[PDB]
Amino acid sequence: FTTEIHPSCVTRQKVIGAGGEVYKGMLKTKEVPVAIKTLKAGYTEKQRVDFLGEAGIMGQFSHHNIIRLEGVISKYKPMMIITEYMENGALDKFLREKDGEFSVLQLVGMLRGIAAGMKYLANMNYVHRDLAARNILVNSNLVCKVSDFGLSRVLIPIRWTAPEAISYRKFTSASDVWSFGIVMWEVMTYGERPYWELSNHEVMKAINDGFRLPTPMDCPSAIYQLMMQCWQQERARRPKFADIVSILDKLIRAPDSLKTLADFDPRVSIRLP
Ligand SMILES: CO[C@@H](C(=O)N1Cc2[nH]nc(NC(=O)c3ccc(N4CCN(C)CC4)cc3)c2C1)c1ccccc1
Repeated sequence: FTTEIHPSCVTRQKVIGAGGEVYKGMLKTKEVPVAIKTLKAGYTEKQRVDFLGEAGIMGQFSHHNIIRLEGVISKYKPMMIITEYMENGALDKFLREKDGEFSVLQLVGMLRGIAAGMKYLANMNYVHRDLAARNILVNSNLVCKVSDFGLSRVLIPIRWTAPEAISYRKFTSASDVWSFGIVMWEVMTYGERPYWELSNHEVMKAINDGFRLPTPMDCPSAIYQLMMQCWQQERARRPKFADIVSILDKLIRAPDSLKTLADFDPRVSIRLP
């Protein structure tokens, strides 16, 4: 049972997104900021199962890097899912708005947090299917938390998705590891679009041909090596999230290890005599 919140305790203050709206608001239980997702009159049976299913999933979880469920409004209409407020919004937009503003150690710490959340989910037998920086939220302590929970409602996003999931719909924690590799590239590039302007068909062709994303600028060699191992075609060869967490924790605890950078391939020549 999730916590049932009375609507008098919830003050919607401003629209912060869509998913039928997501609000920033306050929750009285002194008041605390929350995110508030609503479900309007006329919702179908499937919408209700998906909506409360998302809450039911999140209520089973208790981890630092997983968005916390404060409670639900289900006895009154419109129904609401109330979650912890993440002041800095989605990670992809956050990185793009803060280009170059963080240390390599901060960026890798963000990835460690995401990986710890994903290790928790996988161990809990939850396959995310839509892991991407756009679905990771950032708070005012720079902590990154996996969000976007549900079933059929979360989705395919081709350039984040593992080949076996594209080709025959096999979604597992190992296809989430592939996605996590893409998220590593997103973070280290401050939110560049994976595969830039290649079309979805061109991306799948490139992957099948063996091509992989090139090294980000200023990227520790150990970090590029780890994301490349996330992108092994053979599922069984990919690291598990336990391995990823272990490696990232060891790199962070010996931070001089991150000063060794992978070579960056320039896509431009500048010659000055
Ligand atoms: C659709 O569900 C929401 C959801 O569940 N959630 C739960 C939850 N908690 N906290 C949230 N914060 C924000 O959505 C948010 C958005 C923009 C924001 N500002 C925008 C302008 N920027 C310049 C500064 C930052 C600041 C905070 C959300 C959303 C969701 C949204 C995005 C990714 C994952 C989930």
